[PDB]
Amino acid sequence: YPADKTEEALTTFKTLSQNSYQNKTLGNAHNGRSTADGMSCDCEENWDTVSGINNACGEYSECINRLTSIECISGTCSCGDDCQNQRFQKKQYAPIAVFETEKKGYGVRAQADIRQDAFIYEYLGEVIDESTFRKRKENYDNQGLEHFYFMMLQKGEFIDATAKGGLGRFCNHSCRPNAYVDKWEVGNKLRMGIFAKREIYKGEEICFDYNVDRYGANPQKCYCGEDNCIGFLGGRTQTDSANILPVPIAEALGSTNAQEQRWVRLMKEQNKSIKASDYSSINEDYVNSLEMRPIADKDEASKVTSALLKTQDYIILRKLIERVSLTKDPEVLKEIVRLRGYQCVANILTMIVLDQEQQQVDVESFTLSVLDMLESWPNSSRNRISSSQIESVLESVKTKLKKIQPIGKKINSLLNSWSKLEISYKIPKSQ
DNA sequence: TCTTTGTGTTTGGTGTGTTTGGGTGGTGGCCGTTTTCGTTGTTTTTTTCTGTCTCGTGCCTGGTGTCTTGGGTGTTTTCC
Ligand SMILES: Nc1ncnc2c1ncn2[C@@H]1O[C@H](CSCC[C@H](N)C(=O)O)[C@@H](O)[C@H]1O
Ligand SMILES: [Zn+2]
Ligand SMILES: [Zn+2]
Ligand SMILES: [Zn+2]
Repeated sequence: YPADKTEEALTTFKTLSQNSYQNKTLGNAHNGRSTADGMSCDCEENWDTVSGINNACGEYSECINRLTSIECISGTCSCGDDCQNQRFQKKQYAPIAVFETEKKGYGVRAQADIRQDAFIYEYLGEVIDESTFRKRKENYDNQGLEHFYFMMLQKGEFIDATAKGGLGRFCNHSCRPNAYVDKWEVGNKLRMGIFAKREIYKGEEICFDYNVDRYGANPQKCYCGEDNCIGFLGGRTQTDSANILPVPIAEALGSTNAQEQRWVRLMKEQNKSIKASDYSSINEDYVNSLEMRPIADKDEASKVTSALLKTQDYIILRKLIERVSLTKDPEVLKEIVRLRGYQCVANILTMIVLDQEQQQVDVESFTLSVLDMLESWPNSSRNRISSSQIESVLESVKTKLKKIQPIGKKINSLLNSWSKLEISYKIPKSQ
C-alpha cells in the first residue's frame, strides 16, 4: 500500500492536544449561560474489579446524557469517575494513519477496524470570532491556499485548522462519506467530534461530508471518485432560482444562471409550482421553454458530452440534439468525435427507440431529429464509428421500426455513406 | 344448509294498593334576644395609559424518519 506520511503531515502544523480559545467568552455552552444545575446522569458506577475500569455510561448502557450528546463530568455525576462517557476529555481517539492517493493530498486511513457509531477523532483548532475569521480568510486567499480549514462551531463562532489543530484536518470530502461530524456538549463548552456512520475496516480512508458554505467563493471540482458525486464542492444554494438542472447539464443546454433565474422568477413568484432544488426529477416544461443557440466552444462540447453520459431524460436529450442541429462549427464536431459523441448517441437512441417509455410518433420525430446531424457531421474514417459501433444500433432500430419507412431510408443513406470511409491500423499482438 | 328472537293467551301468585285506628309529629300562640340589614368613612388595591428593552413568536426552507398500508401464516382463540 501507499507509504505512511504521518510524521511528515504532523510537521506541517502545530499539533494541539485540545482546542484553543481566542478568549474565555467564546465557545461556552448555552451561549455562555452557566447551567449551575448541570445535567447529572442517574447511572450507578459499574466498576469491574478485575480490570479496575468503571464500565458505567457505556455504549449499550442507558445513560441519558450520552443519548443527549452530553459528557459526564467527574465529581458531579452519579456515574463516578472514569466512566465510559468521557471520550472527549480522555481524548481516546481511534488509531489512524496519514497517506496519499489519486488527485487528493494527505488523507486519513483507519489503522484498525472501527465499529459503527464509534468516536473516531475530535476536530481540533483555534476558536475564533467572525472578524478574526474574515481576516484569516482574506490572508489565506492572498496566500493562494487551495484547501479548506474552517468549520462552523456555531453561529458567529468558527474553528480554524490551518496553523494549529489535529489530524482531522487531513480528512477529505466524500459525496458518500463513511463518517460524519456531530456537535457535543462537554461541561460548559461545545465540541465537534467525528463519528463512524458505518463499519469501517483497516486501511480504508476516513471521510466526511463537508457541506461547505462558499460565502461567495468559486466552486472547486470534486475528485472523490464516488459514483454519486455532484462534481463540485458546495452545499445548499444561497437562494432559490439558482439551479433547476446540474451546471454541466444546464450549460450543455445553453442555459446559464440568468436563464435558470428567469423561469423561476416568471412562474414561482406568480403562483405556479416549482419544486425545491433536486436534480433527480427533470422538469420537462423548463427544458421545452429553454432557448437554444449554436455551440462554438469545445468546453461546451465537453459539457454536452457529459450531459449525454449522465442525463436519462428524453426531453433534455431532445433539446440537446436540437441544439446540435443548430450547431454547425466543424471544430466542435471534431471535438465531439474525439469525445466519441457517437458512443453517447448510441445509448441515447437505445433508451428511447429500443426501450419504450414514450409514444411511437414522438419517438419517430426524435429519430428524424437525431438522424440529421449524424448525416451532416464531417467523417473521414470508419475508425471514428468503430469506437461506438453505432451502425449496429441503427440496424436494430431500423429493424424494430420497419413500418416507419422514412427512418429506414434515412438509415440506409447513412450506412451507405459511412460504408465507403477509410480504416486505420492496430498493432498485432503475439499469440 | 341451518340456529334465535319477538308478542300473544290461560292460569298463578306474591307483592302493590286500599282502609281503619292511634300516636306522634306537625300546627297554632306569644315572648326575647341578637344576626344581619343599612348607612357612612377610610384607604387599599384594581384598572387604565405611556415608554424601552427584551425574548419569544411567526414564517419559510430542507429533509429525516415516523406513520400508514398490503401480504402471509400460524397460533391463538372459538364452537360443539
Ligand atoms: N475529494 C476531494 N477532491 C478534491 N480535493 C479535495 C477532496 N477532498 C478534499 N480536497 C481538498 O482538500 C481540502 C481540505 S484539507 C485536506 C488535507 C489537504 N488536502 C492536505 O493534504 O494538506 C479541500 O479544501 C480541497 O482543496
Ligand atoms: Zn451516565
Ligand atoms: Zn458517566
Ligand atoms: Zn464528490
